[PDB]
Amino acid sequence: VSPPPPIADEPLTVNTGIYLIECYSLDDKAETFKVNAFLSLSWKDRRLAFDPVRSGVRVKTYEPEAIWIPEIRFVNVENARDADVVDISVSPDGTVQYLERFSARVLSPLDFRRYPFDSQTLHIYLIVRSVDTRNIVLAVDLEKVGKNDDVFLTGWDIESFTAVVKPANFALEDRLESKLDYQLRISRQYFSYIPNIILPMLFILFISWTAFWSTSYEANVTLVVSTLIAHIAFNILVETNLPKTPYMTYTGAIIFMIYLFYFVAVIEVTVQHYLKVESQPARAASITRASRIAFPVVFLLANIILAFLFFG
Amino acid sequence: VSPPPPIADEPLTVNTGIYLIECYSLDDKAETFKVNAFLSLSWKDRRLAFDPVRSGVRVKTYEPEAIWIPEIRFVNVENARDADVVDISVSPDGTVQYLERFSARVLSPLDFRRYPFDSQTLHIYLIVRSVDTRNIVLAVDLEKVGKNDDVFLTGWDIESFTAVVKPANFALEDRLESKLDYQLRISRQYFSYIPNIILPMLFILFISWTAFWSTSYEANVTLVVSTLIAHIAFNILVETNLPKTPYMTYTGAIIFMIYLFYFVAVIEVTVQHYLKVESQPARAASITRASRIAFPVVFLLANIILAFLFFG
Amino acid sequence: VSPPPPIADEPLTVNTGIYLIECYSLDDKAETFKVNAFLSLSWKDRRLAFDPVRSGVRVKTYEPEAIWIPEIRFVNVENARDADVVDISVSPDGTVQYLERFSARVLSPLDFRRYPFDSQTLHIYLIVRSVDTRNIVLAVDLEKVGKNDDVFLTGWDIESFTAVVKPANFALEDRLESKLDYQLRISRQYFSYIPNIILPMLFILFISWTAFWSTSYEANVTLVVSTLIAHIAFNILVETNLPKTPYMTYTGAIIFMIYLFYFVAVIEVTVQHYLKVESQPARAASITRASRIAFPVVFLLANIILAFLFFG
Amino acid sequence: VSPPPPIADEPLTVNTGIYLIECYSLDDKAETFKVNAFLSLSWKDRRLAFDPVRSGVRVKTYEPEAIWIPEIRFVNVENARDADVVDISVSPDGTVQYLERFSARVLSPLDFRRYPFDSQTLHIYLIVRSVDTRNIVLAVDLEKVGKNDDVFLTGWDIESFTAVVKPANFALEDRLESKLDYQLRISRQYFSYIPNIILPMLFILFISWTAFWSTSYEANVTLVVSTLIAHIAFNILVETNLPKTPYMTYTGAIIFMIYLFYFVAVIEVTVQHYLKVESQPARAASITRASRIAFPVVFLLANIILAFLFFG
Amino acid sequence: VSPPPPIADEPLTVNTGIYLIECYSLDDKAETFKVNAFLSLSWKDRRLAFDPVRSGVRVKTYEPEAIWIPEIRFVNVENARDADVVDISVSPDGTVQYLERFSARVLSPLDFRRYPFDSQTLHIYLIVRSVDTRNIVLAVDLEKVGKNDDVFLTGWDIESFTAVVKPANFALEDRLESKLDYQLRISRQYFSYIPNIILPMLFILFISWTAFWSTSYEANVTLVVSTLIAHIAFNILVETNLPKTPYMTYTGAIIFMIYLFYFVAVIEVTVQHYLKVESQPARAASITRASRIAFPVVFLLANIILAFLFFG
Ligand SMILES: [Cl-]
Ligand SMILES: [Cl-]
Ligand SMILES: [Cl-]
Ligand SMILES: [Cl-]
Ligand SMILES: [Cl-]
Repeated sequence: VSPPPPIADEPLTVNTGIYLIECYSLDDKAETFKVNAFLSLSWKDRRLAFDPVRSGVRVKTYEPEAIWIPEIRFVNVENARDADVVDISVSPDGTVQYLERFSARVLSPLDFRRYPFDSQTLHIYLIVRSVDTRNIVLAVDLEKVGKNDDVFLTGWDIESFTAVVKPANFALEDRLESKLDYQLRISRQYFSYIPNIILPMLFILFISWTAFWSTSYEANVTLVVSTLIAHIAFNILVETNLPKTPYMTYTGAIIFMIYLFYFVAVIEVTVQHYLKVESQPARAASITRASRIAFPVVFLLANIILAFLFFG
Repeated sequence: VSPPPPIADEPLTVNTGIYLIECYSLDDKAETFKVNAFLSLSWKDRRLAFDPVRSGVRVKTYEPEAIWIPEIRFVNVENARDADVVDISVSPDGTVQYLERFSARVLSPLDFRRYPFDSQTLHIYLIVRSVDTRNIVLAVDLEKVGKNDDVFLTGWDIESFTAVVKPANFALEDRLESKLDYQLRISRQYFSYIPNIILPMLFILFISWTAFWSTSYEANVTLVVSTLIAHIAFNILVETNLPKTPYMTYTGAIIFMIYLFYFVAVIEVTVQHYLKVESQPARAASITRASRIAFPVVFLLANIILAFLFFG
Repeated sequence: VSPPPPIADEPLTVNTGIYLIECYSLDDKAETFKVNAFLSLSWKDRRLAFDPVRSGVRVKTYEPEAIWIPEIRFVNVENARDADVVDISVSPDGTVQYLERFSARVLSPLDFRRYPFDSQTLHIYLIVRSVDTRNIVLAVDLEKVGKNDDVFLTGWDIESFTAVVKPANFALEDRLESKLDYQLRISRQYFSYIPNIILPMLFILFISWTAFWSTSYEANVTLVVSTLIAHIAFNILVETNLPKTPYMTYTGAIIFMIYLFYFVAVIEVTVQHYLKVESQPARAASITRASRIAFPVVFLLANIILAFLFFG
Repeated sequence: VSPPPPIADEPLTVNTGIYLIECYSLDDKAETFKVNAFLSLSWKDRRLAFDPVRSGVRVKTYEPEAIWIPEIRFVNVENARDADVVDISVSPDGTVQYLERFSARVLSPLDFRRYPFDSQTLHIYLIVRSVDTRNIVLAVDLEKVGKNDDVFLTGWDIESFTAVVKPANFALEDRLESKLDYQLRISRQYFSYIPNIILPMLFILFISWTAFWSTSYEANVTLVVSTLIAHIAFNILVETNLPKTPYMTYTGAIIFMIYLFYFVAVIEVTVQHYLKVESQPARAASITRASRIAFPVVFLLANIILAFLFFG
Repeated sequence: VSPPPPIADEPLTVNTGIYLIECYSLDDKAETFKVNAFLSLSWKDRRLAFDPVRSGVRVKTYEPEAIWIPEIRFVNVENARDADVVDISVSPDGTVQYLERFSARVLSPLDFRRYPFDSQTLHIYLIVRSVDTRNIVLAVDLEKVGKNDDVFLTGWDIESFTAVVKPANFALEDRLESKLDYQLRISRQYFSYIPNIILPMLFILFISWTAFWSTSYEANVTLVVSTLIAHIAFNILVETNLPKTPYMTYTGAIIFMIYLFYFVAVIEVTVQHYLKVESQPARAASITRASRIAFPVVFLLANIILAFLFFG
C-alpha cells in the first residue's frame, strides 16, 4: 500500500534482528558458506492504528498487501534468499511486528595465512530500499540477535555474533542508502592437526638423519632418497584437505624448508663419500660429526624464526 | 478459511505420523541426508460437520481453500520440502483426515569417534504455527509411524524409528511453539572393514619386523623404509573413504601408533649397526634378541589400552 | 471435472505403457539412474461420448479441465517427474487416449557381489489415486511397452523390458491402492576388465615368484617389497572405478588373497636366509625347491574354490 | 488460436534453421554436451493476412495467443530447453516469421576407439506435433543454418554443421511424425598428446632396456622393477584425463603391450642370472646379446600391427 | 505499453552502466565465471512527461506495465540472469531512470599459454531488441561503470574495467542489432608458484646430478631411477591445480625437457659403466668429467631459449 505519511518528520525506524539456527558447508576455495536463520522486523505507523475498543488483546490482523512492508535485501549473496513469511501483527499504536525465515549462500573473504591456528570473521550486509514520502533508517534490536545452541560448524567453534549499530551511510547510483553489518567470529580447532600432519612429518625427517651415523654409501643413498619420496607422498596426502590458496602460508613455508634440508643432506652425503674415496677419512669424519649436531640446531632456529615472523 | 471457533476451549489436536519410503545419500562431510516419506494429519472441527442424511459412506469432500488446514514446517532442513498433497477427507463429526508426500534434505550431527563400529541417531524436528482464535498442540499417532521394507541405506542397518510423544514447549521471538522429535537409530556394518583395511595393514607391519632376524644393514634399511612408503600409500588409499573429521578418532590413533612404531624400528636398526661396527657384537645380539619379543607385546598392550579408552 | 458415473459398476480400466528413449547416468554409489521415456494411457467414459454425426474421423477434442484425467505417480523417485503433455483424444464411445513424456531420477537397489560378471534388475513403480464415485484399476498394454534402439547405457547391454500384469493390491494409510512393476534386465560387458585389471595383476604377482630361483638375500627383498608397493599402487588405480560397497565382493576376496600370498612369500625368503646363515644349506635348498611348485598350485586351488563359492 | 484452415490441401511448411552461438562442456562419461543457439521458423497462413493499405512496411504485429504457433520439441534432451521468445512478425500474405533462443543439454553417443586421433558426429533431433485440420511438415532453410566464429570447444575443431533435408517419417504410438537431423562434425586436436603422454612413456620403457648391457643381478632387478613402478604411476597420472570406457581402445592395447614386455624382460634377467650361476656364461652371453636386438624389433612390429588393426 | 512516438526521428538512447560487486568462481576447464553486479539504464520519452506544477521534487512514479521499458539481453551467458528490479523514476521532461541487479554465469575464452605469468581479458556482451515505431541505440555512461573495493578474485588482481563506446553494428536473421563490449583485465599472482612448484623441482633435478661424482654403478642407478619416480609423483601432485589444456604450455615444455634430461643421464651412466668394465677407465673418467660441466650449461641455455620463444 502507500508508505507512511510524511507528517511525522522522523525516519521510519526498523528494529532488525538475526537469529541463527545453523551454519553449514563452509567452503574454503569459493570462500562461501550457507546459513539458516530467522529475521525480525518492527516499525511503527500511526496511519494504521488499532482501537482499544475492538479488543484488549491488541487485535493484530495478518494483512497481505494491506500494509506497507519495508523490504530487506542482502548484499553479499549469490542468489536471493528463500524467505518464508510466518506472521505479521499490528500493535494498538501501529507498531507493526514482523517475522521471517531464510536460507542463503553468503560470499565472504577468508585469510588462510595462519592456516592451522587462524581465526575468521564472517560478514552479512543489509540494506533497506528508500521510499518517496518518508525515510527509513535501520536499527539493531539486541533482544533478537542471537544464535541457537544447535549451530554447529564442522571444525570450528563460535565465539560471538554481534551487529555494529552504526550504519555506513553512502550514496550509490545517485541514491543514499544505509547498511548493517553482522559479524560472526569463529576459531579453528587445531589439536587434531598435530598427530595427523605435524608429528609423522617430523618422524620422517628424523629418519633421514640416521645417515650421519653410517659410512655406507649405498645405505645412505637409499635412506635419503626413499625418505624424500615418502615426504612427497605425505605432501600428496596432506594437500587433499588444504584449501587451494594462491598466496603464502605458514605450512607451505615449512614444506619448502623441509625440501631445502633434504637437498643439503644429499649434498653432505655426496661430499663425505667423495672425500673418503680420495683417501682423506679424517676430514670426512669431522664433517659428519659436525653435521650430526649442526642439522637439528639449524632446524630449530629456522622454525623459531618462522613462527616469530608469522605469529608476531 | 477461518480457524476453528474458540468455543471448544480444548487446543486443536493434530495426530501426526511419518512413514518412511527410503533413506538415501547419507553424506558424512556435510552431515546431511535426504529422505522420502509420507506425512499424515488428523484433526476435528465441529464447525464443518457432515450430516448423516447426505450419505452413510461419510461423504468427505476434497476442499481446497474451503477448510482450515494447519501447516507444518520442518526445522533442520536446508530447503522447504516438496509436498505433494494427495487427498483430504472430512468425517461426519468433522474429524478431517490428511495425506501428503515430501522429499527433504535434513541436517543432523554425526559423531565419527568409534568410526568403524559406531551407531548414529538422526533427528527430524516438527513445529506447528499458532493461530489467533484457537490453539494447536501436536500429538503422535502410533498407527501411522513406520517404515517400508524398501528403506535401504548403503552400509547401514535400521534398528528403530520412534517419535517422542512429549513436545518441547518453549518461547521464541515472543511466541510459544511446540516441537516434535523423530529419531532413527542406525548401526554401521563393519565386517567388510577388517579384510579391507585392518588385516593388510597388519601384514605390512609384520613384514618390517623380519629385520630383527638379520644382520645385513642394507637389507634392513630397504625393508623398513620400503614398508614405510607402503604404509603411506595404504593410508592414501584408505583416506578416500574416511569422512574428513576435524577431531579425534580410533582409526587415526592406530595410525599414529603405527608411525611411532616405525620410527622406533629405524632407531633400533641404526643402534644395532653402530654397535656392531664398534666391535661389540654381543650387545647388538642381545638388543636384537630382546626386540624380537619386545615389539609385539608392546603393540598388543597399546592396542588393548586404546580399545579400553575408546570403547569403555 | 467430475469422475465417471458409478452406474457402470466396472472399475475404470487404464491401459498403461512405458516406451523408453534412453537410459543414462547409472550411478553406483547412490544406486540411482535417470530415465527418459513416453507414457501412454487409455480409458473409456460413456459420460463424454462423441456422436458419429459430427464427423466420421471421430472428432477428438483436446480438453483441458473439461475431462476427468486419472493422475499417475511414481513411487521410487527422488522428485516428481517432468511431464510434458502432448495430446489427448476422445473416441466416439468415449475411450479417451492420452500421451505424455517425462524424465525422472529413479532409486533402485544394486547388488555388486559378482561385480565383474553381474546382472541387475531395475524397477519402476506406478500407483493410481483412488476416486470417490468409481474405482480405477491398472492394466498393461503390450502394444505400447517397448524401447528405442537409441537406448544406450555406458557399459551395459539391455536384455528385456517387461511389465508384470499383476498389481500388488495392499492397504496403506487406511486406503487401498494398486501397484505396477516395470523391470529392466541389464548385463555388464566384462571383456575389457580382463586385460585392464586381471592380467597385469597376475603379471605383477608372477614377477615376485622369481625369488624362489635365487639365493641373494638383497635381491629377493628388493623383488618382493617392490612388487608389494606395485600391487598397492595398482589397487589405488583400480579403486577409482570400483563403486564403494560396504559388503563382500569377489574382487576384494581376490585382493585379500594376494595380500596373504605376499606375506607368506616374505616369510619364506626370511626362513631361507636364516637357515643358510646357520650353515644348513640342504634344508634351505629343499624348502625353496618345494615352494617353487607349492605356490602356483595353492593359488590355482584357492581361485577355483572362490569361483565355486561365489558363482555356484 | 485455431490452426490454419484445411482448404489449402498443402501441408503447412515450416522452414527451420539453427544458428550456433557456443558449444561448451563436452562430457565424455555421460556422453552429453550443452549448447546455446538461436532457432528460426517461418510459415504461411492466408487466414491471417495483412492488407497493403495499412502500411507499405508490412505491419507485422507481435501476437501472443492471437496466432497459431507450431511448437517444436527436441528428442535427445534431458530437460526441455530454455526458450526465450524474441519477436514474431506477419508478412502481407501471412508468411509469419519467428525467432527464439535456447540452451539445452543434449545426449549423443561417442566412440572412443581411436581415442587420441578420433572424430565424432553430434546429433540434434527435431519433431513437430501434428494438428487436426491441416498437416505440418518440416523443411530446412539453408540461409539460417550456421555457426558463430565465437563457437569454441575446449580441445576440438569444428568442421561442418549441416542438416539432412530428408525427414525420417515413421509412426509412433498410433501417430505419424516427422524428424529433422542436425549433424556437427568435430575432430580432436592431438598434437599435445605426444609430448604429454607418448614420449615420456617410451623414455621410461627405453630406460629398462639398459639392463641387457650389464651382468649385475642387483642393478638389473632395481632397474626393471623401479621402472615398472614408474610405469604404474604414469598410468595413474594418465587415467585422470581418459574418459572411463567399458570397451576396447588403442591406448589400452598399447598399455597392455607394455605390461607384457615388462614381464618378458624380468623373465630374461632371471634366466641370465640362473644360467650364469650354473657355470654357463657363454649361453647367458648369447641370450643377452640376442635380446638386445630382439626387443626393439618386436616392439616396432607389434606397434605397426596394432596401428594397422585399429586405423585400417 | 506503446513505444515512444516516431516523431522524434532520433533513436532512443539508453545510457548503460555496469557496476561490479564481486567476481567469484573463475573456472578454468569450462572457462566460465560467475558475476554479481548492478545495471543502470536511462532514456528520455517526452510522451510521458511530468508537469512541474505537481511537485518541485520531480514526482517520479514507479510504473509497472505503465511505461515502455527497453529490455536488455546478455549474449555469452549459459542462462538468463537473475534480475531484481529495484526502482524506476521519471524526470520532468521524461528522462526515465532505471536500476537492477543480476547474477550470471558468463562464458569467455581463456588462454593458458604463459600459464604461471599470464593475463586475461573477460568479456560481457549486451544487445538491445529493436522496436517498430522508433529506434534504440546503446551508449555508455562513464559515471556508472565501476567496481566495488569488495570485488576479490581468488588468485587474481584487477587492473581495469572499461566499456568500448563503439557498438558493433551487424545484421543477424534479417535484423540489425547493436552490441556493447565490457572488458575486465586481470593478472595472475605468480609469487607463490616459485617456492611451491619451481624450486623443489630444481632441487630434485640437482640431486640426480650427484651421480657424475661417483663410480658405483648400483648407487648411480638407485639415484637416477629413484629421482625419476620422485619427479613423476611431483608431476602427479602439480597436475591437480593445472587446468586441463588441450594445447601447448610453457610448463609442459619444461616438464618434457626434464624428462629428456633424465633419459640422457641414464644413458651416460650406462656408458660409463660399460666402458669401465671393458678396461678403459681413462675414457670413462673423461666422459664423466665432461658431463659434470656439460649438463647445467645445456640446461640453462635450453631454458633461456624457451623463455625467449614463449615470452618474446
Ligand atoms: Cl535477498
Ligand atoms: Cl518444510
Ligand atoms: Cl511422479
Ligand atoms: Cl524441448
Ligand atoms: Cl539475460
